[PDB]
Amino acid sequence: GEAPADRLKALVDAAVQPVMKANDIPGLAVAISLKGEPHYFSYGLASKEDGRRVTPETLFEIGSVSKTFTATLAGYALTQDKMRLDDRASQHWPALQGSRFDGISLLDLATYTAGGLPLQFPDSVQKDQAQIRDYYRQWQPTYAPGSQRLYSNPSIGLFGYLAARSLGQPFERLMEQQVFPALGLEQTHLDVPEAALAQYAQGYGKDDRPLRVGPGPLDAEGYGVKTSAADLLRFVDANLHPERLDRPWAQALDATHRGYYKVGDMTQGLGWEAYDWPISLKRLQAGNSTPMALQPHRIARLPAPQALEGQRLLNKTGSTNGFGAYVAFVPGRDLGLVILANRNYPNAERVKIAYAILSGLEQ
Ligand SMILES: *[B@@]([O])(O[C][C][O])C1=[C]C(O[C])=[C][C]=[C]1
Ligand SMILES: [Cl-]
Repeated sequence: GEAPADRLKALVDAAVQPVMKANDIPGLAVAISLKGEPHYFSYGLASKEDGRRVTPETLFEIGSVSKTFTATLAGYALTQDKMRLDDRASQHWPALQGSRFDGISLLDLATYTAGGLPLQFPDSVQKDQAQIRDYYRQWQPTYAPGSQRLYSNPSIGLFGYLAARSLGQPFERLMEQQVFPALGLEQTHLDVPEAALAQYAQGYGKDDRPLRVGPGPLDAEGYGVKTSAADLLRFVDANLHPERLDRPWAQALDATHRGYYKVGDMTQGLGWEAYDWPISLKRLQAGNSTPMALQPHRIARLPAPQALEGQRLLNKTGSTNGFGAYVAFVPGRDLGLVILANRNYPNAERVKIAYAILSGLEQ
């Protein structure tokens, strides 16, 4: 019958439409993987000025959702024995020898517990090898490595950069030439080709100023991916079924499904952040709140790494000045969701859309 497709469209419309109006979002793409089949719902405008509509092939900036791609490359380096999570960071970059990175592990970098590396590189550090080198050489922890989580682009960005060094090639090259092709992603870019630029949505900020992300230190590792809802759902489907990939890449994906510690309701993996499922909307919003991004939290370390599978929701938010992304999946239900928008609108609102869709699918 037409009832299932009508019901899914009604459910997704009902979740999305009020949140778009309420947050003045110009364009938004949803992709859902349900019972092994993809479903796409596209809303509004990729560019207000030329009237280009959002489609499942429109490219959006996904911001820190990029960290899950970075984690997958590190997973590859790890499961290929080029590095280990307990290595000291300075083992992989001689410039860091003699610095405080002699006493910081790769796991600490990956999971934001190196001792207070900040949210962003300071404005004084430009996209320049020498400036980045000098920044890390001089940095000193605020508190003991392994004790407090402070969400940090320099932290996980260094993790990704060191993973690339361990493999003997630049990060960006490894992503384009190995990771994206291994995952079957042809609409996923760190540097959008000229021929694909017509697909790149405009981002919108205050007063609807146009905003596309500019160069920054370790931008590729931290926040550099542009992709379509269709490709990001393919990445979600790879996460739901790593066994469908060639074994080295299956192992790399599996490495991102391991939890190391908890903060509140959240279990931290490499890239992915996990919750028990079901959990309340308010709790999932709280785990994705501004204090979780901006404030340090003492960790509760697990006795051994924990498999992030079964009745769990794995997620990641991502933001740039002009864009707001959210991805969530439930391994034990073969369910995945992607929500990409061209405004940076509050995380709580992204989670509201997702939760309405997931709730509705449960009924
Ligand atoms: B990232 O998007 O995380 C925020 C949403 O959870 C992020 C992006 C940065 O620059 C664009 C810097 C830090 C984190
Ligand atoms: Cl940064």
